This record gives sequence, structure tokens and C-alpha cells, in this order.
Amino acid sequence: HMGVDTLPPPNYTVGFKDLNESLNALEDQDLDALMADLVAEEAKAKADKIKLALEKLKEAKVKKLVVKVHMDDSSTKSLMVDERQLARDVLDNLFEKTHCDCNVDWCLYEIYPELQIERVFEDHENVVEVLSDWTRDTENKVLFLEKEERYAVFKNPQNFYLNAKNKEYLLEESFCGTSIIVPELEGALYLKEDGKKSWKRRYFLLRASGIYYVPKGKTKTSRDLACFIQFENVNIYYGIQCKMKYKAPTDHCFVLKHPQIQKESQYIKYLCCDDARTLSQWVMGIRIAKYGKTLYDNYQRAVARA
Repeated sequence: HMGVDTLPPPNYTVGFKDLNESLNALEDQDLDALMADLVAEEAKAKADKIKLALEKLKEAKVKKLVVKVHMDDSSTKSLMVDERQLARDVLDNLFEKTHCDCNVDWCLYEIYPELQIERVFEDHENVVEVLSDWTRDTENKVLFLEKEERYAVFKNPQNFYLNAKNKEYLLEESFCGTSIIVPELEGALYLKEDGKKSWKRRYFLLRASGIYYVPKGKTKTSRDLACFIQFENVNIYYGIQCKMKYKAPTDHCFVLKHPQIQKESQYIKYLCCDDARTLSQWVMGIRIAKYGKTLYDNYQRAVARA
């Protein structure tokens, strides 16, 4: 019932040289906002140099991180992020700084350059929590960009649960109820074998708790199917260049990985779809499954800011 293991059996700045460079990278109002919290022309260059040193003598309390966020146009922004802040808050901060259009597609996006995987942050996720799993010498980056797939189901619920008013009923039925209705989603995918550049086609089914399969005949798709993986154990990511790197049949790949793992590992599960549409279906479906009603709330909170 538990399925495959996603783990083997039983930092203060991210994107900067040291705590100094990160604080030197803060905007004016932000540096002053930190000073306000921390306590309880040539003169500017020296006064803000002392604010730095004063601030650098400030530990305990609500723990803080300075996070470099990478923008569309290759610029960056350094944000103060304490451990109570969700992606929703960091987003709200980025909407103020950038004066963007505040559409629902804007999101934080993590990239793992070594593992070549990437995913949206969900808006309810604790930013510090996510970044804590990263190593000291990490290549990982946080991006601010538009991903119009992130709330696909809420814009077009008919495209996943296989008119303005009917969409409403579908979502209310699917989300605004006693329990979440996960899309009826089943099909063949290619599962990468542990530690090998080889892939096997298996028939898989989406359930609220995880991905399930038909073991070996066992009455085909009956109701005594086995558990491949539970969603509580993993985040879902896009896999990049799985074709070239692992001989994946296609480049339409998702990756299921425990947050903690930061290196090539056989506990990381790679799945390959036949086309881009099947990938889209599975990613949205697994996200609906894992996050349920929270995802719907995330959507509603975003539409309010639009």
C-alpha cells in the first residue's frame, strides 16, 4: 500500500558568495525594512556599510534568507525571505517591485541544473523549507516567470476531466466538495529502470494517494491494483534532455523525486510520455492529486490579485 521507497532506508544565503554580498544586494527600502525588524553620497556609502555590519550582528529570532530571484531579461532581485513566508508572499513582493500585470501565470520556478529537472513552486509552499534541502555548493536557481500550465485545470477543466457556467459546476464538483475528484487518468508511460539507460512501457492509473498499476494480469484494471508511488513522498518536476541523457523514448518526461535528494539517485523515478499532451495531463493530474483543495485556493487567491 506504501509503494516504492523515495529515500534510502532509514544555509543563510542562497545565490551569493557570503552573507555580506547578499545584504549589499538589497534595495534601499528593503535594507531599512530589515533594520526595522532586526533591532526588535560618501556618507550614504559609509552609513549603509554600518547598517550591513550592524545587521550582520543579528541572529536568533525568525530565521531569514537572502534569495536571488532570476528574471526573464537576465536581471536579478535580492529578496529578504524569513521562514514564515510562502511563495504567495514572495510573489506579492515581486509584483510590487516589478509592476508586472499580476496575471495568474506568474510563479516561482526552481531549476536543478545538475539533475536537469525543474518545477513550479505552489503558492502555499514555504520558500525557506524548499531551499533548506539545497546543498552549500548548489547550482539550483529560483526563477520568476510565467507558466500558463500551472493553473490549466482551473481555466479549462474540460481539458482534464474527460462554457462559463459548466466550467464552474465542474470545478465546484471537483474541488468545492467533501473530497477532491482527481481526473480519470490512465494510460501507458515508459518507466526508467533503476540505474539503467533502459525504459519499460507500463500501464498506470492516477489516484488521489498516488500512481497505481496492474501487477501481472491480476484481472487487468480491476480494484486490487498495486501502488507504484505515493505523492506524499515526492514532488513532481519536468525532466530535461532525458532522451539524450538516458535514452528516453521521448523528451516528454516527468520526474518524481523526494525534496531532499539533490544528486543522481535511483530513488528518483523518471517517466516518459508518448506526446506533449500526455505529459500535460499527468503533471496537472498529479498536482491536483498531491495538493487538492489547496491548489484550488491558490488559484482563487491568484485571481483576486489579477
